[PDB]
Amino acid sequence: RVLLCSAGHSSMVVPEAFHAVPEGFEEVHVFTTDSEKFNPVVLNDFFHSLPNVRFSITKCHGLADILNERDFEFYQEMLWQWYLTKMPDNELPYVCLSGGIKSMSASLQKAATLFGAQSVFHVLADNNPRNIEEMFDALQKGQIHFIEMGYEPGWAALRRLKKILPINEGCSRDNFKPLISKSIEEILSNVKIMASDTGKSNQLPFPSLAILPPIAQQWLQLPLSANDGAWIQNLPKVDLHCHLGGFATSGSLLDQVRGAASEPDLIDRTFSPQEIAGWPRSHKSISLDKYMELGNANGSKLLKDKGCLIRQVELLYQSLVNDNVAYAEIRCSPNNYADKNKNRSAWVVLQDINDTFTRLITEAKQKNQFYCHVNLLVIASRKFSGDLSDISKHLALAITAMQQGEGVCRIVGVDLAGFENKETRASYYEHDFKAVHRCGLAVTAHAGENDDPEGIWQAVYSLHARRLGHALNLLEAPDLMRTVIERKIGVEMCPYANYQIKGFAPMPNFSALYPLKKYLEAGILVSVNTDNIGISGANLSENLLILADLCPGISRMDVLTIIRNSIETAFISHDFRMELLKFFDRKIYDVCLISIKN
Amino acid sequence: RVLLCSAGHSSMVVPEAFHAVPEGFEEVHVFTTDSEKFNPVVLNDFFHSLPNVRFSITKCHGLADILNERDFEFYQEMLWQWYLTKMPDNELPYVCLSGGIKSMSASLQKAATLFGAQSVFHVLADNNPRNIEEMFDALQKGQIHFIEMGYEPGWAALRRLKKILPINEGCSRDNFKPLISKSIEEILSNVKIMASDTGKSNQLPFPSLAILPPIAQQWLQLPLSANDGAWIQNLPKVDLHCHLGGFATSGSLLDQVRGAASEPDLIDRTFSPQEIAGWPRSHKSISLDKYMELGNANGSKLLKDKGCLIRQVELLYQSLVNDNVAYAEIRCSPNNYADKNKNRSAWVVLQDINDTFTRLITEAKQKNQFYCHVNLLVIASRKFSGDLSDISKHLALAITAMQQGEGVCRIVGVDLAGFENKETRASYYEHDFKAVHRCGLAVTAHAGENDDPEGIWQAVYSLHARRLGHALNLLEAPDLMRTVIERKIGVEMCPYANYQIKGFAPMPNFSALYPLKKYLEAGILVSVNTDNIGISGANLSENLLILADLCPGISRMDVLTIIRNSIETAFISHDFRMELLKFFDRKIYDVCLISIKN
Ligand SMILES: Nc1ncnc2c1ncn2[C@@H]1O[C@H](COP(=O)(O)OP(=O)(O)OP(=O)(O)O)[C@@H](O)[C@H]1O
Ligand SMILES: [Mg+2]
Ligand SMILES: [Mg+2]
Repeated sequence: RVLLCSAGHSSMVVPEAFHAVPEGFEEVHVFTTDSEKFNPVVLNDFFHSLPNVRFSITKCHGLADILNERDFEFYQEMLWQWYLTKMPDNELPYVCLSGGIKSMSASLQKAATLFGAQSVFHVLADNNPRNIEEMFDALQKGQIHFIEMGYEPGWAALRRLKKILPINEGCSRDNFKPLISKSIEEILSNVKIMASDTGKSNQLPFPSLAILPPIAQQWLQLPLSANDGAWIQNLPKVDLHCHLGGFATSGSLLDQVRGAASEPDLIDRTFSPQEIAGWPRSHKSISLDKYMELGNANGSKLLKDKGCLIRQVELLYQSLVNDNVAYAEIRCSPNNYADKNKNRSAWVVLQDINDTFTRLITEAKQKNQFYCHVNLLVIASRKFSGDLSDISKHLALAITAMQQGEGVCRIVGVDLAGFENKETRASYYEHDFKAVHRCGLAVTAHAGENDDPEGIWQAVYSLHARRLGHALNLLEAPDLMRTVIERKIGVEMCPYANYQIKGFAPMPNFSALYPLKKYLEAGILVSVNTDNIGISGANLSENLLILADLCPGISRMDVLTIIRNSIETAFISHDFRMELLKFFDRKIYDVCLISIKN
Repeated sequence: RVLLCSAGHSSMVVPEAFHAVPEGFEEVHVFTTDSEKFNPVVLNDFFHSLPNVRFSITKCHGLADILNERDFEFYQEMLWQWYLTKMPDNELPYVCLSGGIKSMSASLQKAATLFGAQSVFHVLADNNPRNIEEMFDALQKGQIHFIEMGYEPGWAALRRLKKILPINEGCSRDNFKPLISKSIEEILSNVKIMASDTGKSNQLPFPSLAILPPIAQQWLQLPLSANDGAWIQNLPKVDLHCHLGGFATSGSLLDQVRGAASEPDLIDRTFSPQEIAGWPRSHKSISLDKYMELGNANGSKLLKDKGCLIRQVELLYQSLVNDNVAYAEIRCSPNNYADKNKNRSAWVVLQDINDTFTRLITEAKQKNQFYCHVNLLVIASRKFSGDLSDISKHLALAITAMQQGEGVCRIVGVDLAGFENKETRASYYEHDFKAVHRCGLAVTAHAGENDDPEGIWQAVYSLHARRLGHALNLLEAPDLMRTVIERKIGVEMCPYANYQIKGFAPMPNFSALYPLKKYLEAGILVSVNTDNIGISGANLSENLLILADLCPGISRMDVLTIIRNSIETAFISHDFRMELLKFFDRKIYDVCLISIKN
């Protein structure tokens, strides 16, 4: 509860507004011009008499009184800036309007009904009290009257103007910028456009809260450029497809990963796979083989031990948060890491992963920073010949993992990734999953890179795979594209991974074109991902950069729709999805409103 | 244009406010308190010097000034009533803040923010002239300053309160109603702000309402009331479960369809369904047997004639347009309305209905009226008394209807409607249902109405149904809640039809509460429909307004979210979905702008 009062030619109004409410206030603040008439001694001593409250006095430097239009507009801009500095973070402040002449009174009333105000009230006393003792006398006999003129919600989105700038470190006339007046022209232009052009007012879908300035709107509509890296780096993102076993494979990451191991040297730390010339912008297409062997230094060869796994998890989480990713899912193979002779089963590995992830998430949240929620995916790897029954084990593991009850990070679904082939098509294992759906799990599938459209159709219609993987050649089966679109089955795409595997973006002697633009035009729910960040040497931001020249003709609104698809085709509960919706909307609004300025 | 100005002690404010418009001003009206300090003689003479300017003086009878709360809201009542009396018919008024103490200043500036003013402004004089001789030179030397804070459109449509609420110039507040309607909106807005739930609002659909005035945004967050029925006769709606045969069951409509028959000897005018007291708000639950015995007057036995069918479909289209519905899906049974005696095959009947709907669409669109797009769904009933072979027939017909292609009205899916006594849970009809999905047709389901919610699982999975019918008892299956919510499977339900067949609150002896609020909170995609309009005797608007009694506390955001879900779950092309959303957003924005009290 913060009291805001405009100080004009009367001083007792501040105490009147303070002890107006019978319960009182824990915060009182006043704003005034450069009028030398006002003496702060009385208000200062009155505040000192109740130190439990906080008193701040704001003086409009450079102007003691209003003389012209320029003076009034400068005073109004200073008042607006001071007001936006005094917004309580969660609730709204109380405001008293009994101080000043009609001019600043009307200005503060308009500012209050603009940015909101918890309660707007006037104070008036018949006796016109002068001496403090008869403030208290008037309270005892009740000649001071408090009138409330309603409670307006205010403009919800305008409040956020704050970020644009709390204070410009003592703004001066030579460099004064009426930016909140630019917010006013923004809202005025938005309303006028809505009420003027019926055709333009027709075309407002997009991700919600599209009341941005028209300059910002057509900037977003402008095709995205390769120089927008900082924008998307500041823009929160979502990663629905990331592999745990391919984070630290090149650079200095492996040294830090090996630097902490429950074991001390039973780990080949020197030998590394040979590096491929040029990365991640290799101009020569390579297909598999060289991909995983580049990451052979990581994976089953490295995270068999405990502390190295914890170090890898911590570094992956730090990399995720450092890229402003708000939410992501990690694909990890428990049986690929379990060690029986060390009494480390797959269940123990998954429990350790869950514990470290939830501990890190809770620690990040408790500090009120930007914390990245993470859910886990277990991969039923198709290792072909070796011990078919192990696949069943993985399913059981999934069914027994999410049932652990408590935790903020939870096993959310299973995966069908592995050695894709005609024989290894999704119709082969169709008899096993009839139970995994019965327990409320979610199922994805990896097909389309090499499998036929029949395999994709079977995966969609037999396993009820709520998502897909890669699937770069749906254009040859329009019926398959149709049935994917109408069922709202999201498709996870890894731009850099396919760019390495295949050839597009004026690749040398490669005339194939990426289907992302056509995919988004047709309405498929593409979610841009990273697959193996360490192997591909690129995070989400670099994928979105390369999306510019990989699919020429993509605007920033396409990126926003891709983000919405990513946060829409992720297995999460409805309430959590709603909170994520709200937070993402707020963050995108803030980031675009701050990026337009420069 | 009309100028409204208020003055207190000062009297020289009005003529200075007159020179605000350089071109001149045509009518000016002034409201002031009963204070005798204000001198009307000088203003009267100044306005008689300009005979072309209409002058009217209004005084706050019985209130010299304000010295307490009661006087303040008394003056608020007088000022708001005089204001609403002084709106011009189409043009927003001009208002100035030059005269009066903070009380009236705040009052009329809040009024301008609420009712909307073309130009709110301020006039201040450096040399504060008191007579005409001084302010001539004061304006000629530029000392008088015309402060302005820009356009204040406010709520564009907040004037029907003049008509709905009668104007009473001569009265008191001690007498009665001061703002009443204004009191209602202020208290309800405040109460909503104390109790606001983005959780049930963050879900703000149709992003254009993010530009609605702040006084309007929370207005829809209030719980719905029956008096808002007129309003829900204005929003474009969607009706998906609307059987064709049940449109005409009684009234003059049955006479009209009977009279269009080519031969009147074979028309069974004899039968007359019995009436039930309190229809449509039945006082007792009615079983399914009596339910379709009530509709036995019409149906196939009366629609066999071609002209009868044509008249029926034309009247259904006309009534559907009368309900302001924009998109609809009609469930029809072709084989039911086919007689082989006159070479009237079922495919011919379907072609006739499709061509009639296409012709109506083209005729409505040519006149640029509010046409209603309609699609069709064949009905694959349970095929009572055995003889399931016809099932295949229907499905085959649907496929051949889908591939016709050209036109506006199309066949987008099939239906599974009928008795549950056969225990038709997917596998009973799964022997041949696999091929439908390959063709790309949609498939709904009407199951679980009275039996154990177990075959619903198979209907969701084995049938791959994209929508469900009724399933009111879905609450007691959390394992089914989680799947149906995560699968985004929509559910259609008709409040009037379910209330009639099963009985619900606030009926005595019926303790069952309608699960719509819980369903919406859980995040389900729920679509309110009408089933059979003629059977229920209530269009979609009545079905929507009955929710206030059926589910207390339902907000207008809930109705808008219901409409959004109905748009989402409809079986349509993706581009058609964007176009429908594009039209719906603008229509809903206009309806909400001109919504208040109608
Ligand atoms: N689901 C979420 N995911 C990530 N962060 C969240 C989530 N929910 C809340 N937060 C955090 O709540 C905090 C609220 O911050 P606040 O409302 O004060 O806005 P801000 O400080 O101006 O900018 P910022 O959002 O960067 O903190 C955010 O920092 C955000 O990181
Ligand atoms: Mg992968
Ligand atoms: Mg039905």
